[PDB]
Amino acid sequence: LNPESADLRALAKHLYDSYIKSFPLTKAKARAILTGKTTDKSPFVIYDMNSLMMGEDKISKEVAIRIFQGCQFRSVEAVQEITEYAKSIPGFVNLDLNDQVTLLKYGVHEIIYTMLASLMNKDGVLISEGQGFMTREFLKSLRKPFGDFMEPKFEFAVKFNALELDDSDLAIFIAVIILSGDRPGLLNVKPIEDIQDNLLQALELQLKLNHPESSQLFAKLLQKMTDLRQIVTEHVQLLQVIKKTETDMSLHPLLQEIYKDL
Ligand SMILES: CC(C)(c1cc(Br)c(O)c(Br)c1)c1cc(Br)c(OS(=O)(=O)O)c(Br)c1
Repeated sequence: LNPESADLRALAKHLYDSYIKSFPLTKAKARAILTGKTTDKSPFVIYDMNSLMMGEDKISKEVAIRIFQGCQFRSVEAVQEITEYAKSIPGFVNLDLNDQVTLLKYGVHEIIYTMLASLMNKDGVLISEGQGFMTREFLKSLRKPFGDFMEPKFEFAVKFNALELDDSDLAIFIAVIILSGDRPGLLNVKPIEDIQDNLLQALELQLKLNHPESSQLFAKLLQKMTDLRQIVTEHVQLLQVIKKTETDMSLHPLLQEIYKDL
């Protein structure tokens, strides 16, 4: 209702727009699939080995390793999407190239897991663009090293999902994440911090208007960044372990570039 906020709202609408355009599977779609809505169709459920083998009919000499390779390839694609989304954050392409690379390097994983929560409930996670649903227990039942990779994400998702954020909230939130001045090796932090200040102002107003009855959701939302960091650290530690165990296992280069010095 005033010039300043009017501009923030425009920023919010801009980001939501690019968000829809960049990410095929939104939380709205995911939620309609997971809760039995007639706007979307129900997923084939993978809860053990037979259903796994059956799912390939409906949707590396070891299922645990090919499930892992599946997630890594889906991550590579995710990076591509986030990158596409980042270019649309006003000011981002105008930054030093080196810093754009740096912002993406430390930003993608925190964003992947933020958005992964949209495809999860306490029982499992959507796969193959919402055509599949792989249960938590089946993932946990995977052999030593791989049985542990998905659990920390489920823990995060259940608490994050309690915030009850929709896509328009998330659009701004993942932009705040990308534009973090504290990232290691940033040449010029000042222009980055000015953009973030703007996003944070937009997120704050968005949360007020969207969740008026929700006290300190802004503060609560920002505190989730601690859990995100911890997820990423554990993940790369787990990967360090995999590389010694499976020397025949290959990590995508784009992913390996992102992992080193993390
Ligand atoms: C949710 C899951 C299992 C998934 C989702 C869709 Br959709 C699929 O099509 C498939 Br196959 C698998 C997944 C797991 C991880 Br671990 C991951 O990134 S990672 O954590 O950086 O490796 C990402 Br991205 C996605």
